Amino acid sequence: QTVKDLAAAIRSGDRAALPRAITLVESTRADHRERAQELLLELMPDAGRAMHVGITGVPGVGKSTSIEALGMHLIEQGHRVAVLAVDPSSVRSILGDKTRMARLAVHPDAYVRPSPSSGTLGGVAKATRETIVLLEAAGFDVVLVETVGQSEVTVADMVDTFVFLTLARTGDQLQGIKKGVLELADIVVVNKADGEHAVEARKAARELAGAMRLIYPRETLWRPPVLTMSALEGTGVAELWETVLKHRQVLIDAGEFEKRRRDQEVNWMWTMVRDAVIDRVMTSPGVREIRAEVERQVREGELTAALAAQRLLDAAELR
Amino acid sequence: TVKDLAAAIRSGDRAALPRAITLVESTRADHRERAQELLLELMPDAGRAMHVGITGVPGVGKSTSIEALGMHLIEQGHRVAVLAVDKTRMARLAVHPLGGVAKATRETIVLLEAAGFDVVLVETVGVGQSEVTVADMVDTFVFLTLARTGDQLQGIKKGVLELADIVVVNKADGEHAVEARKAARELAGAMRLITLWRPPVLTMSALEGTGVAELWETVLKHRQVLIDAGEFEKRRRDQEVNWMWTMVRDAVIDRVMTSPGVREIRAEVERQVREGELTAALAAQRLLDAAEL
Ligand SMILES: Nc1nc2c(ncn2[C@@H]2O[C@H](COP(=O)(O)OP(=O)(O)O)[C@@H](O)[C@H]2O)c(=O)[nH]1
Ligand SMILES: Nc1nc2c(ncn2[C@@H]2O[C@H](COP(=O)(O)OP(=O)(O)O)[C@@H](O)[C@H]2O)c(=O)[nH]1
Ligand SMILES: [Cl-]
Repeated sequence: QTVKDLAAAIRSGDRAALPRAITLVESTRADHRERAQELLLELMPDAGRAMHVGITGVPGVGKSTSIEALGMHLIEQGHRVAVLAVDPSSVRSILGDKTRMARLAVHPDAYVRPSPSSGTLGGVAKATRETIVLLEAAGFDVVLVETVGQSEVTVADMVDTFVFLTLARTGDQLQGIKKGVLELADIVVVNKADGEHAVEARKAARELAGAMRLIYPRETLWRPPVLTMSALEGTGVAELWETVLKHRQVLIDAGEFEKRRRDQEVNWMWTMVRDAVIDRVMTSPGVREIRAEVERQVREGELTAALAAQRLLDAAELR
Repeated sequence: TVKDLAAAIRSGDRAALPRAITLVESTRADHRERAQELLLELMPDAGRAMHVGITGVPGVGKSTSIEALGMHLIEQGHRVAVLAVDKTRMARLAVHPLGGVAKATRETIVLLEAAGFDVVLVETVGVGQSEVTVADMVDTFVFLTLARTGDQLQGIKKGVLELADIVVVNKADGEHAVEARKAARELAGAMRLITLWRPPVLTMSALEGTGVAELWETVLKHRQVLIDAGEFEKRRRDQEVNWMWTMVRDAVIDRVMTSPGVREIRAEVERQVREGELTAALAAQRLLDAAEL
């Protein structure tokens, strides 16, 4: 099949087309890499047809139950939903059932050369970002991206709205808040607000809303709302989505929605450029040979950082 | 000679530190080699001073604060430098040839330490994304803020708060005192809602002297807690390696970005990504190609 036949097969819903597209984008083989991009160029008119919503939270917070509830609610309303998991450590599919969410976790193939710059993350980010376009070409109109680590920024940069799930240990203490993640959140949810715990979840939501009113400037475009939800009982699920829709409309009204996506795309391009050159240096034979000794000398003050740096640049022969 | 200059800096000879500084500020390649020989010679002195970072938006009271701290430390017999990015007076400096200023500043800290300065305050100058660069070269990072009201702080820029080992609500004087304290408590509560060290939230009036001594006590307490957990020296040694990598990363990113071919095609390539005439992956490859590595 030509790239254009595959495009057409993905759009028309052929059993085998999406899985092959996915395997293609996952490939490290040079021809597959060339073909993957031709396919994506071909699929451009579809890029962006889905809402892109990010969902994160520490393990045990109720993320998977939340995504299931939200997914089933969106399907009842006639959406066609996929959830991509960003899984650098590969501790993570049924694509044809309109009655269920598509749940995917894409990874580059075993012949990938991991990164000193990234780790596995770079390769998974790339594959995930591209698969979003594959899903959009396939007629998915909501794409949820979830973390499974330091994957939060990577997810934030590929979505329109970033949702952070948290827990109230009590009315006065939240739980599983990693440094620097809160500031990525467009919406924060206190989940498990059910039973006797509901009242404490709400208390905790208000204190957090207060926290953010102490910090965020009063005349901003979007103050992150702080909601409560019970993924198990369905309470607040519909309202989360309403709020996600509201965030999108506020971004469109400010002339900011498309621009942001377009910005993310250019930023992503640079990150790949930056990563490739850093990797070229760091996997260099000369650097691989002398690294350990050069660090040692800086650590113990036998060498300045400046000279150590120069010596590593010299040894990289990156011309 | 480099070893003579070392000795002149250590003995406090009037002219040695300024020449040392000009040398480290040199853009010219010849002086860069000598600067590093000097620094190698001065290594046994690197680290003798406390390194304390101080930031806050313009108008928050930063200069007044540094002055009050400086005068307090001198009264106690310390010898104090403030680097912006006569033993009886505070040394106030700002070196230049962000990356270039950071480099100059980090190196000058060693020059000051070799000269017998035991406290080096590093200050953000004005508006920018310099806060990380300063955090990475100090042991304790102090963030100054203001109470707009008891219920609203002002000038808390994204991602700065998480760098703060200590947060200060300054201008807690006059009728404003009570509002400054309210604000401090609510922020402490905030951070309790959200270890080795919990960042304290203090109030202070740099203009009138109140709370200045207590800020310093707290700075000292942060250092002792780091030393007690076996983390103080390691952190400095880590910063140094990170700094080396940042210079390597910067030099290679710059080699690509300043390349003629990237200069030529950049604007057009971005345009094409923006409007979907080109994928981000191909755009990246085309920029690497244009760099002629
Ligand atoms: N009470 C209550 N329990 C929940 C809720 N959502 C999830 N849980 C439970 O908490 C545990 C972790 O949920 P899971 O969705 O696996 O969280 P994840 O690890 O963040 O995906 C499971 O036992 C869930 O059944 C909720 O809304 N209320
Ligand atoms: N009431 C009061 N006023 C202050 C205090 N510190 C500084 N100011 C005044 O507020 C202005 C702030 O300037 P400065 O202290 O240089 O802030 P910077 O730009 O961060 O250095 C000055 O014109 C001072 O006179 C303080 O602690 N209390
Ligand atoms: Cl828009």
